[PDB]
Amino acid sequence: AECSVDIQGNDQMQFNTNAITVDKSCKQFTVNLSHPGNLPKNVMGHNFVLSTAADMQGVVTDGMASGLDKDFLKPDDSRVIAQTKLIGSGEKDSVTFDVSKLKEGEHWMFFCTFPGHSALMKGTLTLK
Ligand SMILES: [Cu+]
Repeated sequence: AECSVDIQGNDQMQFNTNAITVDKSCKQFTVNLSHPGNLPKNVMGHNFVLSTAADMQGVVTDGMASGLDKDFLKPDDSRVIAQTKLIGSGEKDSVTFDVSKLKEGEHWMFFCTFPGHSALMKGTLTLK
């Protein structure tokens, strides 16, 4: 592939990767998220959520208060660069966003906002 990445989150509360790079040549970048586990999304749900390193704690916290039916995401949360839905076993979702949204010199994290998962399910995205 190119200007896309495949990410898996499993039954062990892990992303398969902790670091993503995006080609500064890309206008747009795609994240394809899957869940190769057997647990359902209300006990081991995963989403792919991207923000700067410094907004990460805020988005996680309010994502928790927004609740399962809202994908553990605050609706139209302005800190969120890109988000998928919350998925569980056997499910998938992709998200495409404008690379232009990565300003140069910022630092970005991706993570799951299912309560508790970010302690393990987090990783770095960087502009390549
Ligand atoms: Cu998760």
